[PDB]
Amino acid sequence: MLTYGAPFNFPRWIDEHAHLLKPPVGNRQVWQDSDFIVTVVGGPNHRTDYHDDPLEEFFYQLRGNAYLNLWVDGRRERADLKEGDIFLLPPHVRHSHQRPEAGSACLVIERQRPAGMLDGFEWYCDACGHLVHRVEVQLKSIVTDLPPLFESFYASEDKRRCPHCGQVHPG
Ligand SMILES: [Fe+2]
Ligand SMILES: [Fe+2]
Repeated sequence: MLTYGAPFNFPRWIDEHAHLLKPPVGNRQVWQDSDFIVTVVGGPNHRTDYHDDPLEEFFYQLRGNAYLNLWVDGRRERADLKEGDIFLLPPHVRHSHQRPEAGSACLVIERQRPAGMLDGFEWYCDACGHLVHRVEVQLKSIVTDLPPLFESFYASEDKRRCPHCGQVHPG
């Protein structure tokens, strides 16, 4: 009943999957159908959306440097993930995970969401900090439900107009 297999060497697994840590996919899950969602995140990859995870996220930056853009107490903040850093993110802290370096690798551990507990993705306005857009989605469906929601927000400027000012968010 060792459902997830035997122990194996992690640096070698990361070496073997380094081509998946590059653009365009930029990440690779370790075990399937587990309660703990164990992912290695690579680079270069940049994103303007903020994740609203209903549960905690654990980070261990194994290779290279990266950083999280955070929405903390109404303001934008930057949390560095230098090589060797660990970090535990409380639920619902909006975060945008930036990875400027090729060859970087970050261990990210999350929990499977119970059904009905949805993930949020949001965009904020650079000028007034107001929320511009939010989409919601069940984690188990993201590979095949999120890009069209992103694309729809990205392919058109009405959704990008901040309701408090009018600045069209980028694309
Ligand atoms: Fe996240
Ligand atoms: Fe604004």
